[PDB]
Amino acid sequence: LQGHIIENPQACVHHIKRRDIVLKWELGEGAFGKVFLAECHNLLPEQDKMLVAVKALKEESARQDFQREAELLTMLQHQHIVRFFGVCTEGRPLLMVFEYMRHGDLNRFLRSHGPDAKGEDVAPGPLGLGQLLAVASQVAAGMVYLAGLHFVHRDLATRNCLVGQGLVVKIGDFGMSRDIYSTDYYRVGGRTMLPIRWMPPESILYRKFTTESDVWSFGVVLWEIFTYGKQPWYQLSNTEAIDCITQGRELERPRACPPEVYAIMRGCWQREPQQRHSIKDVHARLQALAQAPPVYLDVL
Ligand SMILES: O=C(Cn1c(-c2cccs2)cc2ccccc21)NCc1ccccn1
Repeated sequence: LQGHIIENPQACVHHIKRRDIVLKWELGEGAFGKVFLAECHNLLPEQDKMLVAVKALKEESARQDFQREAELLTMLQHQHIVRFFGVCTEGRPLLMVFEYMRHGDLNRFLRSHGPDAKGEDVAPGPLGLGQLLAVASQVAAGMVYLAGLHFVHRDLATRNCLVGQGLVVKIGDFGMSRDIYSTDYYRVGGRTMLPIRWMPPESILYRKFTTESDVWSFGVVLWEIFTYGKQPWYQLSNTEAIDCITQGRELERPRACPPEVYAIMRGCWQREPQQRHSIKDVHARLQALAQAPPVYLDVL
């Protein structure tokens, strides 16, 4: 499905004993399975006992797909990709073990730290310019890594990023986005749900997905960040958003967004995929601004 790692045409899979996993409570549930918070014993040398997110898959094709999923997730090792620890194949259900990200999905985190909201890692009130850039740079670093391994995401959006302790941001999700954020998808035939608001015209019109369609989605992610998690084209219905995107309309500059950052967004939104800036360049630009001294960021 769109955004699933198995859509990539790209064993060393680590196994965990069922006894080493102790389920605490459910974190969520979707069409593909349930996600629990659990304690995992003897996983990391110093740890002894550590918190993890455990995806219990619903279930053949399912067992075959599971193995291909774990192989692909095992290939990923980067500071800005949600860590995959391994599987549990003893008994049912089959389990996938991941690191636990304390602050939840990036969309929820932006909204809870934005002007429309009701203090350990973040100051009171809306996130500052420097925090917004740090968040953007980290998502970009994750996208640089995936592009380097020739992976295509297809569902890049803040809902599909997680936030951990110390404001660490990583790309990853436990396959519940269509269930938690159903309004972020356009349902085509009772089953297929498309994240049209994050998609470029070649993906909507021609159903083509590449590193360049992901860079367009990154531009939309940049916009979500600088709007504090607001839905792109929120004022438009699903058909009206398809019309705007195909007609070549671009999202307005967010109020918290400096001109320099908006130029980075527009670079991701070139009609011709070939003309879009590389993620490597997008990352270098955002990282530079993120680590800029307060004197420089204050005038931006
Ligand atoms: O596989 C993913 C997302 N995903 C990840 C990760 C998921 C966790 C940690 S990293 C890496 C990756 C690399 C290329 C493309 C997608 C990728 N999500 C699960 C899903 C999506 C849709 C429907 C059902 N299940």
